[PDB]
Amino acid sequence: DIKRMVEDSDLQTCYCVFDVLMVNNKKLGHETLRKRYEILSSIFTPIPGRIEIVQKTQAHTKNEVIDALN
DNA sequence: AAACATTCGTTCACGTGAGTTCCAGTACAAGTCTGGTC
Repeated sequence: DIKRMVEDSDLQTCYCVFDVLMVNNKKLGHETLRKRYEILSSIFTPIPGRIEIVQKTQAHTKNEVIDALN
């Protein structure tokens, strides 16, 4: 039940962010994914266990996709 | 001088390419039903 955390449970809630759509009266929804990913590193400094940024890896072949799936 | 062969413009039938209407296959999106736990 991440849907409803229990107080006695040892595990806690974590937020893995993979997009930003607005920062300081600047609308990022019409921008490219590259620029939003770049901006996402200038909003918060992640602290493991509570808030994090999902890692994206560059790839330009099908074999890379298959290796990641495996 | 008379008979037969050849040629010519005409005619019909049959075949092939391009335009138009109708329907089947495909794609995508939304709706509906179901499963599991906490």
